This record gives sequence, C-alpha cells and structure tokens, in this order.
Amino acid sequence: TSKATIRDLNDPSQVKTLQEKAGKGAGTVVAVIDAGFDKNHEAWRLTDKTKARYQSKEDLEKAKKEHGITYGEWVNDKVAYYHDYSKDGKTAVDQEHGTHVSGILSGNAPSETKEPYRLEGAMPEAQLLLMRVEIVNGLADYARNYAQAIRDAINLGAKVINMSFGNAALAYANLPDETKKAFDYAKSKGVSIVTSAGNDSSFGGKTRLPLADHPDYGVVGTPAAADSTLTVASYSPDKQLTETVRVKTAQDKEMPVLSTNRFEPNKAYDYAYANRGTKEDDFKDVKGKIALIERGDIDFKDKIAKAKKAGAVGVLIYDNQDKGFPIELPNVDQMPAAFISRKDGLLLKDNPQKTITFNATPKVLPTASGTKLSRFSSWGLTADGNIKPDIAAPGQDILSSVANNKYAKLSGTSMSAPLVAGIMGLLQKQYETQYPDMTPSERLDLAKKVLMSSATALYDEDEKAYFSPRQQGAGAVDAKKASAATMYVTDKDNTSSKVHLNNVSDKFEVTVNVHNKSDKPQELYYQATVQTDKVDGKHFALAPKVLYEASWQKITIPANSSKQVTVPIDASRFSKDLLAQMKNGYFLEGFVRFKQDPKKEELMSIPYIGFRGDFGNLSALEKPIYDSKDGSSYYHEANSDAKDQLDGDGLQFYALKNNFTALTTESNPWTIIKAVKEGVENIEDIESSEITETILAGTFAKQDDDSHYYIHRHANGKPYAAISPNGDGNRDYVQFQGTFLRNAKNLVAEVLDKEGNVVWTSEVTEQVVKNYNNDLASTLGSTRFEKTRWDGKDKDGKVVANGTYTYRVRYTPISSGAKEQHTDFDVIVDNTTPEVATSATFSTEDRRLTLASKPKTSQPVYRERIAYTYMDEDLPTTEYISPNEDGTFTLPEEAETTEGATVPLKMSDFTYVVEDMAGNITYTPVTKLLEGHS
Ligand SMILES: [Ca+2]
Ligand code: NA
Repeated sequence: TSKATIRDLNDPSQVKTLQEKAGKGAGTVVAVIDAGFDKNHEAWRLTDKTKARYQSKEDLEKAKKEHGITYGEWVNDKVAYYHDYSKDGKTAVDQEHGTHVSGILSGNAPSETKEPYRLEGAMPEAQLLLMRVEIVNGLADYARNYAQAIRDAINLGAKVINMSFGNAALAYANLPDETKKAFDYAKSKGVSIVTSAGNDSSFGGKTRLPLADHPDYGVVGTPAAADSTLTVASYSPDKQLTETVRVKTAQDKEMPVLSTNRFEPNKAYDYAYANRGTKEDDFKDVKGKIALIERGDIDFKDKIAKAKKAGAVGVLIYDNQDKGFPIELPNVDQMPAAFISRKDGLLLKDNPQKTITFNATPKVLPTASGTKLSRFSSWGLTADGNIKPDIAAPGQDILSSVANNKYAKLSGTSMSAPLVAGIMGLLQKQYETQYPDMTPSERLDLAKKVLMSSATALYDEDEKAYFSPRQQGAGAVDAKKASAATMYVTDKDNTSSKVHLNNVSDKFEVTVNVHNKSDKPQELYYQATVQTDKVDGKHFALAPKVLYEASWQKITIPANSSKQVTVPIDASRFSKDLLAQMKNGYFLEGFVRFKQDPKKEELMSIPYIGFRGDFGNLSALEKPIYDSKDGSSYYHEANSDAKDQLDGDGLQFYALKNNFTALTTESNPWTIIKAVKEGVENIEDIESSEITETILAGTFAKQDDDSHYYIHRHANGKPYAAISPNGDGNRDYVQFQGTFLRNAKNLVAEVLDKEGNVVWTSEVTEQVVKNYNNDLASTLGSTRFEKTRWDGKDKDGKVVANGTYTYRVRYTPISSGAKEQHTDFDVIVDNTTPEVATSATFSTEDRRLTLASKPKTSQPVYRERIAYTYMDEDLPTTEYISPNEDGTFTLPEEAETTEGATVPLKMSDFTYVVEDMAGNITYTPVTKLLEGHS
C-alpha cells in the first residue's frame, strides 16, 4: 500500500516539527555541489509540479538567459538543473556520494520503491540544482570551479547550497579571491551555504591521538573554514534505525547489525567463535557457519578472507571498544559481513544456542555509542584559529539514495550537512512569514544564529562533561527548538553564536548578548561550564574534562531588545596540574547554557573558546628526528635495540616509513658513479646490482653492510650532515623534510657561513599544510620540500669553501601576528678527493693485497673496502671486503650466487674503493694497482 517514510520512524533532529510550521520545500530551489550524481534516481520526484519554481525546461532556460548562464541542462521536474564543472577530468564520475547527500536533503522516494521505508529527505518537495565538481588540476582551480557553481546556484534561485566535501587543514586565506567573493555573494543574497566539517578527526587521524604538547590539532579545511558557511559535525543519537538480528539467550533478543553484502533473511544460521581470527586454528569450527570474530590485531578484510577460506558462509565482527560505533566492513568477494557492538558480541560469544537470524526489515534500536560525537568528525580550530565546526547533526549509518536507483547506509559529516541544510531552508521559509520586513541577508543571519543557539549542547555521559565545542560546535541541531525559538545568543559584537576569546590568562570574562525577538520580556537563567582537554599520559584523549561550573545567574531581556551578560571565569587553581599535562598551554572553553528555570531543559547554549597560553606561537614543526632521545617521533617508531638506526627509502614505492623532520640526501654507490661517467645508459637491474638510494643526511652504513643506516653525530650531538658538491650524485645536496604539526607560510631555506653572512637563499614555499595523517588516502606524515634543496653553492652559483655552514629553515605560523620560527642544521661542505694508494702488491700464498700507502682524506674515512663484482645470472653483482687489521685485504678465490652456484673470482673482478664522510670517493681496479710498478 502506502509505505511509511524513514522519518516517520526515525527523526532525531525533529524535522517534522519544522515541516509542520514551514512546509516541505514546494516552490523552493536548493543546490548540492558534490562529485557526481545519479540524475535519474527514483527519489527525484515532486508531488505537485505545478507548485515548483521551474515547471519546465523553458522556465529554466528563461532564468538561465536572465543571468547569462549558457551551460547546464534541465533534467526532470525535481532536478531542474545539472552542470558538470569538471568535465576536463579524465577519471570516471563517482555517483554514490552526491546522490546520497542529495537524498538526505531532498529525497522523495515513491511508495512503489522496493525498500521497506520511503526515503523522504528534509525538503522533499524542493527542486534540486545538482552541480558536479572534482579535483582535476589542483586545489586553486578546484575552488575557482566550485565558486562558479556557488554563483550559478544563487543566480538560479537556490536558497540553500550544500557542500559535503572538503580538503583537510587548508587555510581559508589561501582560497582564490573569487572563491572568497562567492561566499560573500551568497551571504549578501541570503543564500545559506552549509559545509561538512570533514572526516579527519584530529591531527594523526582516526587511528591516533594527538600529543598533549601540541594543542593546535584541528584539521577542518576548506570550504568549511569560511566563516560565513555553517559547518556541520557528525554525532550518533542514542537510537538509530538499523537492520537487526534475532537470537535466543539464556527469551528473544534483538541486536543492531551493519551489514556489507546480504545475509539470507529469516534464515537460522549457526555461528562459531573464532577469537580475533589471527590464525587458522581460530576457524577450526566455522565451516558452513557464520564466523564470530573480535575486532583487533589485523585488518577486517584479513579476518573475513580467512573465514571465507575456512568455509564460513558469513562473518560477524564485534567491536573491541566499549560504546563504539558501527563500522562499515569491507566487501571481500561478496562475503556477508556484519559489524556488531562489543556488548552484543560478548553476549553471542557466551550464548548457549549459537544460532542467529537476520531480519528483513529494520527498526529503531538503541545505539551502542549512546549520544556521542563521531570518532571521525573533524575537530577545529581552522588553520587561522577560527571556531569550526559550528553545529552537529546525525551522521552515523544514514540510509539514503545511491547510484543505480539503490539505497545504502553511509557515515560522515557529509551526511550530517544536508540534514542541516534542509532545516536551514525550512527555517528560512518560516522566517519569510515570521520576519517579512527583514532582508534575505538578515533572515539568513538570524537563521544561522537561531540554529546554533537552539542547538543542544551534547553531554559525554562517560566523562560527565559536555563534548568540546571544537568537536561539536554550538551543539546538536534541533529543528523543533529552532522553529519555536524567539531568542538567540551571540558574542558581544553580534557577529555569531560563538565566543572566540583567543589567548586568555587564568581569569577572564565570557560576554554574551542575549537577543529577544518576542513582544514580551523574557527571564532566563544562565550558567557557564569551564572545561578543557582530558589527557591520557602524553596524549590528548579527544574527550572533555570539566573543571567546574559557574553559579547560576539570571537576566530579564525586554521585548524586541538585547541585553548583555558577563560570566567571570577563574581557572587559576587548576593551572599547575593542567600545565603538568599540557605544558605548552591548553584550551579553557565551554558553554554558556540558558534555561527558563535551572530545573528545566536547556533552551539555548553558546560555546566559548580561549587558549591559556600563546596559541599563535606554538611550534609549527616537529623537532628533527636526530634530536629524539629514544629515536621515535609522532609517525616513526624506533628500533628499540638500535635507537640510531635510520634507514633510507630503499626500493619502497610509497613513502609511508620514516616520516619525520630531517634532511634528505642521496647515496650513489661507486658502480653507478662509474657507469654514469662512462656514459652507460641502461644501468638499473643491468649494469650493477647496487642502487641509488634517498637516505637521511647524517646517516651512514656500517663498513660490513647490514642493510641499515645509522645516525652519526658530532661530539656536540648534532647529526654529521656533510655534502661533496662534485656532481656525482653521492651526497651532493641536502633537502628539508618536515613533519609539520601546524600549517605554516613562507617556508624558505638559507645558508649562513657562521661568519656573519647569508650565502644562499632558496625559493620560497608559500603554503605549508600540517601533516595531519600518515596515509596515502589523505596525507603522508612528512613532506619533502624540493625548493629547499641546497647544492652547496652560494648565491652566485659558486661552490662554497670547505667548512661548516648553518642550513637554516624559516617558516611562520598562520595565526595573526605569529613570530617567524626556524630550525637549524650544521652542514659540512667538503669536496676534497681522497688521496689513496696508486700501487699494490699481492701475496699469492695467503691472498693478501698490500697497498703502497694509506688513504688521506679531508673528512674522516667513511668506508675503505675492496669490492668484487661477479656475474649472478647475467647481473654483475658486487659484494665487499673489509681491511685486515694490518691494513691488507684478503681476496677470496670465489663467490656464491643466490641460487648456490660457485663463481670463480679473477683479479680483474676486484676494485679498491675509498669514501669519506662527505661522500668524496675513489675507485681503482685492483689490477691497475698491481700494474702500478715501473
Ligand atoms: Ca658527491
Ligand atoms: Na547551542
């Protein structure tokens, strides 16, 4: 018959209450800017097209003509306009994400749908403008393209623009000027722009906690960092519509599942516990059953693959966290795989009857998380220190429209944003009747303030404190409270419903202006929470710590007026213990919460954030790896048995290892140097078995090579960085590699001669983004800055004199007024070629080679060796002999191949190779030394 909608069962943000007041979007236009869409999805329909702004393609083309828009097309009655702003892209168009976002905003699935419940988004009777943008030619081009989409959406009549995309940590200041002006244009026209906060958690990413020493751990980027947009974080309500399983316990019992691929509904499956699935013995009894597997130790896909190997028909993976979130499991060759909570997995593990049934229709059940901010949701602050996100909305396991007329659950701030966008659109409609004498810009400003003020500050029940405003903004959107609101709260300058205090001492004041738009005076009680970061050892826990709550005050605000209040804060008695945990300073933040009576529910809340310290001047760069006491850094674990081991790149394709602050250089072995100087064109895997390797400056192999490099240091503890700028590719240069804890600007390298002169300056790297993860899917843990490469030459192109120089790297934080920072390395330049024996004698009896003289080098000797190069399956293969203690070398008679065959060695196979610590090198055939007699 007529199917219920999802919202009929499950409306965590109370959208129905606002729809009762303001409608469902008929006659309104909204826009979605995303990566691609299924433009034909069944969810794209209007109940009554006669009420639409655009009743035909001709209506659309008329509006296109009035604004000089000569591109884009009408699609159907719902999708009034589509344009692809990134058609020069070579990659295939991804349709899932944009369709899913658009469905939350404006899906209107028919009752003929195959799904059990109709997807009905927040503004299901609005028309859509669908604008595709994707990164093709860099981020500035990308922002110019979505700036045009914004401008076109405004001029085609969109009242709301949803942008569920972003690039982490980027500064607003670095956006193209035309992108900044597009945001301002939307604001000036009363068009709301809603942005997703991002799914990057904090510095370090969703698998890591940031270090307590480094409080500027925000990763919100652009477009979200634009102040005029409304930026949306993700949380889980304490209940959610979910697919379920049924089990008989020690009575029936229903449990939430999140399934990848499809179990057979209404089928009783047997299941068997397989521990964490880390060995084959784990799966000894899963054949023909579902494998119950605890999260941990290994990847999900590995657990699932091994269960499939053992004959399992499906997989249940249960969390190793208490109060966790469902995680969408990977699709491994269509294997049914469902994620369940720890409590439910432990229940099944010890359950007598190991049988389980999957239900075909979903139902609302409590979440394992309770009311809790999503672990993936991006934290503020922005790069220049502004407060983002602004607000939170449900973004866990949201069911919406995807490609090919299908539906699926996705999690992300991308899902939270379009729900807020639809609430914004409907509240703007309400205000067209409620405040008709306001301009569109005034109504938009009011709507943003009311949404943020009326948003409910979410409370962390585990920590007994409100989640940080740098995680939840002004709280969880509530369309019922928003629609009912006749008041709102702002900072003292009336610019936004949040208070940014910048740097504070232990005593400060939180000032709020309380705005009353009703015709009657109103009395409110208000109380400030005072809170900071919880710390576990050396890490932020990414959880709140309450310090205290101020005493309740009250105020009466006259009708159609505003009144300022001030809450004094004094955290002085906490400072000793807080500095012990957060030695470079810490946030002092919280919410001013307003009620009609202290015993009633929260009516409004406004977040405030200050930083007890000097935020702008926090170190932007992680200290060089060389200075680490234990050899570890944020993204690099030391070898516990050899803290000075520090290997180079090897033959790795991706640079996932050894991400830290350091200088790079290159090791070029003598066989490659020789081949290049002889003009050999095809070297690798052909002329030599040795490799050119990018390594860390100041590292050196042992003479008997164990395949590792080790830091060497001057007696003063600085790394022994040294270069030989003679153009052979062996240690010719140094180049800065940085793990940036904070964004920075105007990064430049220069060389001081330690006599008072700058002798060389690099080109400037204008924009530096913090290394907020160490993952190919986002960013690596360190960045190599090619512009800083120093070839040992001065500003006139002349190699500097042999000596020690300061290689200085300068960079400035983004924060207003921050001082320039710098990090210095001593670098030795020495181009003296080793002076070595030109003759030798050879004793056949004991096979000892005696050199006529010993090496004389400017820098200390690095290696003095005899190489032998022998054929191994058509490849000249080089191994090395170290000197005897009497200075001779014992030459072997044969070598052994990898496959085990004996290869006789000839005198012509041996080469004498001497190298110093700057990379200066000589290589002489042993046969030439033996001929060095008259
Ligand atoms: Ca060199
Ligand atoms: Na609020």
